[PDB]
Amino acid sequence: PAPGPDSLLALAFPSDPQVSPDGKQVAFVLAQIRPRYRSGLWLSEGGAARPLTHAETGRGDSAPRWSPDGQNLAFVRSAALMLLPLKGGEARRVTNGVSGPQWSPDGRFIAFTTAALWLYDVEADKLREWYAPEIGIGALSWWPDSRGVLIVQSQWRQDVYDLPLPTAPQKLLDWNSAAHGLAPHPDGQRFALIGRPAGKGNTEHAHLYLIENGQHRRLDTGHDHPVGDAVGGDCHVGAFPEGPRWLDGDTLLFSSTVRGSVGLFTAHIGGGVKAYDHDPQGVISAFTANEHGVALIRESATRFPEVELNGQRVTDLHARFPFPVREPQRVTFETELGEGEGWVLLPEGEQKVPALLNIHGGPHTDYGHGFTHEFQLMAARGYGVCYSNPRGSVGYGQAWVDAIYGRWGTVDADDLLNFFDRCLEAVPRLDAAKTAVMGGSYGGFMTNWITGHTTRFQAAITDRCISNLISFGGTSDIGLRFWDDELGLDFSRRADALKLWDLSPLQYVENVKTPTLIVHSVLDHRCPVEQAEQWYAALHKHQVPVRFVRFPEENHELSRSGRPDRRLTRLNEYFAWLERWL
Amino acid sequence: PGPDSLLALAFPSDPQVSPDGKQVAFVLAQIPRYRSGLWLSEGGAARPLTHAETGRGDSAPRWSPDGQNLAFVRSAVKAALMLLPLKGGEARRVTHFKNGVSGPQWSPDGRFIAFTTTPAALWLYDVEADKLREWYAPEIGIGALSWWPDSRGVLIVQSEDEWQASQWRQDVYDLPLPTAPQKLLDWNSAAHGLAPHPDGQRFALIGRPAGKGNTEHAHLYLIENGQHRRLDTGHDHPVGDAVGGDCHVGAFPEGPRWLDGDTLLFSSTVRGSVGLFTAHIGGGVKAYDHDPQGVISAFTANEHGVALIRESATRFPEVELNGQRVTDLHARFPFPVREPQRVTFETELGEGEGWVLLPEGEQKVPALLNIHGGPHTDYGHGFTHEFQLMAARGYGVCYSNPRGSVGYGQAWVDAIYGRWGTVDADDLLNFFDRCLEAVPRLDAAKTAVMGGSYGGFMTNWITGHTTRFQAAITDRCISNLISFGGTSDIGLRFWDDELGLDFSRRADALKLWDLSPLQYVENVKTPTLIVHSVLDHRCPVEQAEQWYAALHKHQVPVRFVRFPEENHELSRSGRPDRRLTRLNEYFAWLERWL
Amino acid sequence: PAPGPDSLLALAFPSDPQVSPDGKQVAFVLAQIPRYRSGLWLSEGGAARPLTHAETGRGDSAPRWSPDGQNLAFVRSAALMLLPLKGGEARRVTHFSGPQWSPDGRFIAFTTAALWLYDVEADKLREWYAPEIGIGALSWWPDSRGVLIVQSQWRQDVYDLPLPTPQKLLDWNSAAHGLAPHPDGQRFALIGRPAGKGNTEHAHLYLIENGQHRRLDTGHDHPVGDAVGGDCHVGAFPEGPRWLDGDTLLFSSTVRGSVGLFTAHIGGGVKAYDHDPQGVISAFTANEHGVALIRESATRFPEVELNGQRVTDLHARFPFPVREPQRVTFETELGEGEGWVLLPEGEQKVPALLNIHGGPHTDYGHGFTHEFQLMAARGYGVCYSNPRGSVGYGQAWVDAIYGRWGTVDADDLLNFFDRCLEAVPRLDAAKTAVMGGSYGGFMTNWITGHTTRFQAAITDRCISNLISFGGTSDIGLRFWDDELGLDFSRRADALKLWDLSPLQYVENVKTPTLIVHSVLDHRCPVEQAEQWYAALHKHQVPVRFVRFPEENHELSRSGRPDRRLTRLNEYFAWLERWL
Repeated sequence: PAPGPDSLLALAFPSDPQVSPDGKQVAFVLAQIRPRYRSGLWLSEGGAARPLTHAETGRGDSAPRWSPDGQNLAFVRSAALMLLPLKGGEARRVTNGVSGPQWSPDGRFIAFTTAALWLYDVEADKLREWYAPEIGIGALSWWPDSRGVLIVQSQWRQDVYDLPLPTAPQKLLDWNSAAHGLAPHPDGQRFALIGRPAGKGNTEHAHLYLIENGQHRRLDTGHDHPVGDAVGGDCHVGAFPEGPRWLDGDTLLFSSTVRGSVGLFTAHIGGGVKAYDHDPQGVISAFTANEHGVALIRESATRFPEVELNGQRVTDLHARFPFPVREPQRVTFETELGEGEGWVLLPEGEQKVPALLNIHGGPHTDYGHGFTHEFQLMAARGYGVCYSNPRGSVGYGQAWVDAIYGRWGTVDADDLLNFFDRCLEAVPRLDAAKTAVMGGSYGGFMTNWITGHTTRFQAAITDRCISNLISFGGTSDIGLRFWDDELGLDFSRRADALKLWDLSPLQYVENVKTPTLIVHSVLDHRCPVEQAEQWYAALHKHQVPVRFVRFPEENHELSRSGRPDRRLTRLNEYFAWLERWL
Repeated sequence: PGPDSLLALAFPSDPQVSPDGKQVAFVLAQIPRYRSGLWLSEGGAARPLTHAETGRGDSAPRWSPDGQNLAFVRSAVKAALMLLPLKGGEARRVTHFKNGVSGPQWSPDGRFIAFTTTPAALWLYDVEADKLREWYAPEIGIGALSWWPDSRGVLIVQSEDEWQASQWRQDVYDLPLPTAPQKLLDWNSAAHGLAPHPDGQRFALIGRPAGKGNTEHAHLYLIENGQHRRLDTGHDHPVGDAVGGDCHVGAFPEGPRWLDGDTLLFSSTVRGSVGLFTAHIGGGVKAYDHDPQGVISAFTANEHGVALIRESATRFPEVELNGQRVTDLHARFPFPVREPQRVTFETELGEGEGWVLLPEGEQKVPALLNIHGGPHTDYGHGFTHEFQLMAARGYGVCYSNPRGSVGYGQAWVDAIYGRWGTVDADDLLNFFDRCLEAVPRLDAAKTAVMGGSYGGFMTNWITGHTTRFQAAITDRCISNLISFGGTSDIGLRFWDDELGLDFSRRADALKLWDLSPLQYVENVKTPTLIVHSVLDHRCPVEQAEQWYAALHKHQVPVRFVRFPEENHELSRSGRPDRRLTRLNEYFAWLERWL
Repeated sequence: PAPGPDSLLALAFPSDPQVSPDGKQVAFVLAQIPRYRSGLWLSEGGAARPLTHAETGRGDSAPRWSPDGQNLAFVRSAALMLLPLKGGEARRVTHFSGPQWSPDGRFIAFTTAALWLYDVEADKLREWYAPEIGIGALSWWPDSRGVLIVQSQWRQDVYDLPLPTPQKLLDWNSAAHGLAPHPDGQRFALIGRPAGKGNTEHAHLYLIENGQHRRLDTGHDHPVGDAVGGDCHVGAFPEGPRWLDGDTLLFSSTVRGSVGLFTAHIGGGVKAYDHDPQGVISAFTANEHGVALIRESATRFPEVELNGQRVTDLHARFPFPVREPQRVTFETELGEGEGWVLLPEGEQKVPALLNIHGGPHTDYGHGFTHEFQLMAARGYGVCYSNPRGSVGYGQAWVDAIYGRWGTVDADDLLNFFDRCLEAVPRLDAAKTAVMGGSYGGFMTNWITGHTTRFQAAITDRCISNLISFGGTSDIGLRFWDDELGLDFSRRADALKLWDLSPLQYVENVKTPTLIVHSVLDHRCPVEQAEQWYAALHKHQVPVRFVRFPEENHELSRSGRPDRRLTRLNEYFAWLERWL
């Protein structure tokens, strides 16, 4: 009997790999099993990790944070701040919930939000509200001197503030743009951030900037790739820290997405970027570091996420994967910007198998070397999965991103069908008569676009789709800016709205003949369900075979509450639709 | 210093020595509602190990043989088996039963944890495999249980069927580990405290042989090939703690333990004290730790160490490890304690004894005769918060061990057989007279009499046979011996054992009526406070309703306090309300009448 | 085919027959369906029709006509309601029992216990009097100036209570109820007994004037009120005497297992008004214009009547045929006693069940007993009698058992039973059982401890220890003083109570015994049954103890028939096991 969606319930999900201050231990979060996922803390001192807490109710424990002396672990329990002594005894609750705890480096305080910023005085065992922002607090880091914190706060434009310990926050940087990942320099005065300067739109690669007396200088020079993990994968449940960490006064360690992989690199104040730990066939999804050690989570297209400490794997999570994983093969396609790439994941055997073109979202993300249970399960059920990084994808340089600016549905659509044609030529086991196209978000937009511009696919599955760019501008919680950044078009202006209507898949819906599964959350704030309702009503009026699944659970329910119901049901509906149409 | 003083106290229990003999884990109940958590000492001041914020809390700490883990029972979750690694990390819940578990015991090899759960079945936790498995479903139920030292299985005490159970008679069985219990001893009598010998074949038990009535001192028996021979010979005192005191909250283990192949350590009640002694396979009983003015209420031991709880008439219970006190609980006692004075009385069996606890100062003070229950227990050297609080409020507390008490030999027990209300009442009033003579400060015109259970029977009896007391307080009383036989959960046997009388036989019923305080209630003139739980299964409230109704009809001043909480509410739920309210009513009644 | 206890659920139970002031209508209560709910029903002379409907709670009770005949006050669960009879739905006048209209229609008095007053014209409530001890009977003076109230060793007096802007009217110092103010506005009648009489004395009728009392039901050596057994009475059964004119007071009285209406005259003796010696009138109301009542027989289910015409169809609901009992006599030094045998169909031998009524000062006879009819429908011969101690055969018949329960009363029951076996050859002398409730349970315990002759016994709400009863019963303080002249709190008396205790003789019991008792019984505490059970179990007599969590009269209290159905099931299962 073939593996089904239930295979997911055998998996346990690691997150938040926190290296100890002395660099010799790693503490992390493991979520495991309507069945329901709960999270507990795990600890390794170099060997096989062991559970440290146990939760039988609620969402469980998260956010492990080492005290500077390495004798305690602060964590959040469901939400309350907990302190667990590592050498014996059970945790104590020291506090509508809490989040984002961070010890001061001197061990005297724990900062968290509850949202206002609050302060737990460790030696005095007292709480005090530190700062009640008017708009909200983004990134936060302690100065190495424990004098206070740096905070980010405000069209996605923010600045950086200095907030000393209480006895009012002063502005430290006129940034007026996107900023996160504050990494205070050891000297207590300079600091690094991740983002982009004021003049750049949000399709610009995020980069590393050194800040000094209000000036900025790019730190990850000569590296035409973004900071952070923007590679797809469906086995990340929980927090995935990627904050840059100064290894010495000259060396800032950070992660970066390059051609479907994510590696660690170092930027130097005195020069260029060096590889630190970058396998072009792997993804490092989270890391922590200090002067003594590094802990991270690693995965590949064939390897489930595992926790590592200083190069040694401390988890056994791939052994829980309930069926054999298969190795994809690479297939390239040509464009005026150079060679594009994608992959085909095949079932066992030698018979013809249906070909499923999967389109990643973003659009400025990458497919590639993340671990995708959904893809492995499709192959285990007899489908060939074809997935690629068209122009618009993020790991192939700024020009590859910029090629789709203002004209979604042109070169991106070409690249996807060019790739798919190359798959059929390169992989004779792919059945050219049993093809489907599918994707989520931008991938759903693209599924809607492609089926309205060709009838070649025998089935379509559109998830979290976009069909009407005009209505999206007014209903999405990012509608006010998303098209200005991605397309240079303002839906509230007449000439621009008409251009958005010409980029709308709904305009061409009269051409759709492909049986289509529509999957959407009723309460989606990013892609409102009105996008799916318009596509469904149009197909239904044309009597195109269509099925509309309306989830009452918002996206990412597994991370939000630990309930896998939405993901199991979604997979059931995907395969039921493919079994019905092939 | 009022009844509220109780809320300052924390109550220790279950002193469990580690296998290497160098640590003790125990239970501490503290504050409004008492919850219990586990505490640990390696020789110095004990430190908390768990913290209970909801429910009744944590209890039953059990060391894993390697000393690295503690199994325990948690209520927050009815009573779940928990496993706590001592070197770091939080406890793990190992059972998920609706009704919880009890009586966890590690096998000596550390491979299993045996426990019971709902009659409750015996279950097995496989430690290396992390699996649960039902071991044995008894027909009636399982009493004592111990592992063979080689961990091949357990010894269990149980009745064979409902016939034997209706006699309160049990045998001992061998129950090997599952891959069918065989009988090891045709006991057909009382047995508990199984102490398997290190040789893996013999074992000791506490109890009495079939031919002996239930008033015979519990003794120690060595079992070999179905044969029995008494082990604590030449020791005319019972095994176990039978001394009064009101600061025991939780489990108090007293299971005998082999210190070597010849030596079995046990506790025994002797003239109001409880001491440790050793029984020898090849010799007599020796004292091991016996202060004649102290009470050891619980202990554990192995070849490497001993842990216990110790107290006196002037010292609140403390936990010790190898002779060193590891708790500071007496320091929480909120007012100064005073020293009792001994006062004796004559009987044809020899001299009996009691004590007078006096308040500060030299003025005249009312005298309260307090009668212990049982009747086969002892007053003496346990710590009684109520007595110290009565003296702190200005009362002279007079309390004694009349014939019928348990610590003065079998003959002293037997003196009251079949004739409650004769020599026992004589001894109590003779003692009380000697108190008034020995201590001129006691006010002969402001006297009260009070007691619980048998003490309530005796309070009812005494007030119906003399008017001398100015006030009386009868708690959990007995007034009608006939109705008690049909209503009490032990009514079918208690009078048979204590008096040789069966209420269902006519000639015996009339004798039970002549031993009933209610028959003489027309003579009662003393203002009487009646205290009773509405749901008492042992002394049903009908016993108190009859006394109340009779007194009320004679228009004797009477007040009847009906608690909806059963007795021992502090132990059952941690709620001290019943104890505080009881003490409040006692003092209010004495303040009104003196 | 054989009917079981479930047959009970086919029945609807009438109560509280209230005649209209104009004498031409009756309003009454009907309890029907698993759970009984009650609603008000109305007849203007013909077949009664429903007037209220409630699908929650216990329903509606206490219908009271307004003096002008246009409204009906009633109690709904519990709150006072007013229903206009010629149209419109009821109104709730209280938002918080025993409502009584002033004769002039201006007020409604009720208790809530404190006495309260609803002003009809002002539509306001007001507390009238909050007694420290309690209020018993109550009636309005005919002038509506106020009410007479009874209130306090079970001794009471009568008070005068005028309308607010209480005085003592009679130093009675004894039992009084059924206040019936005379039309002249000064005299009043009561039911009870004078101070010098114990509670075993027949209740009688007394005319009160200026503190003096004179017996009104002279020459009638029988008690006022219905004291006949029957198990189809659910709800209130009014029996208050009513003046038909200034000389004539109408009342009911129990006579030899029947209950009839009679009239007492201020200037003469007692005359029959409506007395069939084979029927029972269980409740009535009357005025100068009409009479309404509920009537029954040993073969007729209770029905409501208005001025001699039956207005209900309730006997038609009885789901199996009823049978006619035959009378059997026995002789005593006080004269002839009587009882009855109810036989099943056919000609075959059948088991004989001796049933002992409670009280003990009540009567078996001509009430309707579903339990007895169902026992016969299931093949048992039911033998039931009125031994000395029973109430309908004169004061001497009552007084014969005083101070000595278990002597002549027990004699009469076994003498009666022996005469049944002689007179009724179909009764099987080898398959006999004895059973009863309350005093009848006392007597089942006593008899089985004094003879082995019965093959089965069923003791319900029993008494086994007269001493403990004295201290545990809510009437224990007085019951043995009244019934036996014995005080359990006195040493010499307690020994005599132990000699009257069935438990003293329990060693002789060999009869398999079913024990039925409520755990929360305040009248006969369950400790009485626990002692019998524990004693029989120790003697290894086959015994079964059914402990209900529902108190007695759960059907009346909540409308739930579960306790009666389960009880009947246990009775027949035990009889099936032993015969």
